[PDB]
Amino acid sequence: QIEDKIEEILSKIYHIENEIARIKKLIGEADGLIEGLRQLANETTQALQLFLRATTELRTFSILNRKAIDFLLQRWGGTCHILGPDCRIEPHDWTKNITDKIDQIIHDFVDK
Amino acid sequence: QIEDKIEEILSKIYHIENEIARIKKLIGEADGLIEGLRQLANETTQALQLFLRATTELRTFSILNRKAIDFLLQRWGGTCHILGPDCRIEPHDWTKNITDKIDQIIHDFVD
Amino acid sequence: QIEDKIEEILSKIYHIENEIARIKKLIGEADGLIEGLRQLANETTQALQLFLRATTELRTFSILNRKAIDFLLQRWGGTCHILGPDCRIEPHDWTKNITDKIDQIIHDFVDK
Ligand SMILES: [Cl-]
Ligand SMILES: [Zn+2]
Repeated sequence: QIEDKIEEILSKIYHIENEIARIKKLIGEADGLIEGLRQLANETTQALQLFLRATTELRTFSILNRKAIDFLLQRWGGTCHILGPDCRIEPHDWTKNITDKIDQIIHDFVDK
Repeated sequence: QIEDKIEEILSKIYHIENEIARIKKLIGEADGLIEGLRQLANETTQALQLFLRATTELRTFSILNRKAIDFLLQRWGGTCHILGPDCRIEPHDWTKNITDKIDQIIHDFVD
Repeated sequence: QIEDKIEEILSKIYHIENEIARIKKLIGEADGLIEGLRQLANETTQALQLFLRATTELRTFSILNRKAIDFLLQRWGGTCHILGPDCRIEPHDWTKNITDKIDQIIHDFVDK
């Protein structure tokens, strides 16, 4: 019955060999799942840089249309005269702020 | 050859011991991806809020430049006269739409 | 001492049977994980399409405000006169560019 305990130890090993395989099946879809995370963060970071491009072009161009509008309304007391207090509203320069967040996403996910 | 079957039983146990280790590594990886997923969704959601900020300032500011241009062109039949039917085109207010989507990404991933 | 090696082989099998159990306890929590990557890429791709909509409306509307400003400044030598060389700066049409990137993120992650 030594040869018996050895046939049982062999059955165990056969069955816990089955599990190892099944397990590997579930925990299987997970390697590049990190590489897929590094790619989502890359394309995203790319579309965000095209918006910063466009967005800063609109800001400059529209601030230039106010420079012209300020000239034309001079002969009227100025823009603040024709527009009211809204003449004070101007678009901020979110370039650096937006830039720094786009750099974080990269450093944190794409360079890693 | 009893001592043989016992040397093989020992090699299996050696190899299925290696798997357990490797598996624990993945079962340890996906935690990273689970977490890292909630962080990409956070930063992204942050850069999207700065664009909503910038974008609505441009919309308001440019609607105000048309209010001035509307005044100046009065002595000409009005903007619709100088510009044609495009005088009807105005930028929509996507603030709520954009806002709802940024709220989804947060609720779904950051919270 | 054969019955000894058999007692040790039996202890290992007992301990590597404990791991298999504990591992099974963790494993479960990770495979909708691939459906989580597909979802971040989805919403993201949705918020980027609303910005492309907004962004192109600002560009068109602002180019139309320059058309009006070009007319009013005619009785002065033209905008290029009142504004200088910046009169040449105009906002580009990043529609296609931004569109193609949003289609990449989709194909690669949402539709994939
Ligand atoms: Cl404008
Ligand atoms: Zn001995």
